[PDB]
Amino acid sequence: GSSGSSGLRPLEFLRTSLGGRFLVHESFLYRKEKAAGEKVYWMCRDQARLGCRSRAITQGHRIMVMRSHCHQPDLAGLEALRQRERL
Ligand SMILES: [Zn+2]
Repeated sequence: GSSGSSGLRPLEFLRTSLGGRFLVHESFLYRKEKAAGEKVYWMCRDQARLGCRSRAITQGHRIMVMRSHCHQPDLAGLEALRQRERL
């Protein structure tokens, strides 16, 4: 569990096989689309499956959300993706 109040909040990430690294935010999963040098654009990995166009921006140790999500988070599926990472 993670509970606390601070201006600069941390951020979680993930690493998958040939494809790049994932981003954990709002109990969801995103993929690094592009990088503006100092900024890194992401997109809900469920953009091809759940037709989710929800994008976000990561900077330093924080994160940002552009659009919303048309689907619900699956703590069950998200954890199954972290296991293959912590091993
Ligand atoms: Zn989404």
